[PDB]
Amino acid sequence: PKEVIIHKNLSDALKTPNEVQILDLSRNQLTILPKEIEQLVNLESLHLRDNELTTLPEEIGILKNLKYLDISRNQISNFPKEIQKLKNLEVLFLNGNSLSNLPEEIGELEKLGILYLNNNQLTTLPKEIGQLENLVSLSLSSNKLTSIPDELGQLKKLRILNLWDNPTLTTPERNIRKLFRNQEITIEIS
Ligand SMILES: [Cl-]
Ligand SMILES: [Zn+2]
Ligand SMILES: [Zn+2]
Ligand SMILES: [Zn+2]
Ligand SMILES: [Zn+2]
Ligand SMILES: [Zn+2]
Ligand SMILES: [Zn+2]
Repeated sequence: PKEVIIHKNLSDALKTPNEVQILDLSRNQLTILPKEIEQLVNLESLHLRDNELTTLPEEIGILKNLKYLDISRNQISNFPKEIQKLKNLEVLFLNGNSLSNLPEEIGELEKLGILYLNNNQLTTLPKEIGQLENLVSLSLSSNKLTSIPDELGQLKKLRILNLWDNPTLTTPERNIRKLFRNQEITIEIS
């Protein structure tokens, strides 16, 4: 049973916490996500787009059923290690944030299939990015990339790698393509 009338208010969601499948707090001028989010144990989708967040509380790791997390258009610069507990996460929108580095824990999102990192200030990816075995689409457009780790070549299900608008990346196109020599993939390099 899917939720079609989604929840848009945290206080109301907390009145019947086991009931809530989708919570949308986008454009709520949040500077912090309240710790009480951990009460929504059955949450599957959390939208926090266009807030003023700089991180997530460590309580996020209690949301083990989460499949979709939209934190786009915030000022996110770091994550708690507890993000590694989001083992059911399939889609992560991190576009439009303040990321200059991704933590090693990003590589622990075992079921992640789609990762959007457009419009951040990343200079590289951690070696642990190669642990995302189910990743199909990785978008890194408009970042500050200077290198791509060889471990990216471990992503055998990757079908789209988008590197548009990274003029700082001096890495030759042939070297990038060589990481995925045999594999079915389209690589977008400006
Ligand atoms: Cl949203
Ligand atoms: Zn309700
Ligand atoms: Zn959203
Ligand atoms: Zn922690
Ligand atoms: Zn699924
Ligand atoms: Zn095909
Ligand atoms: Zn193209």
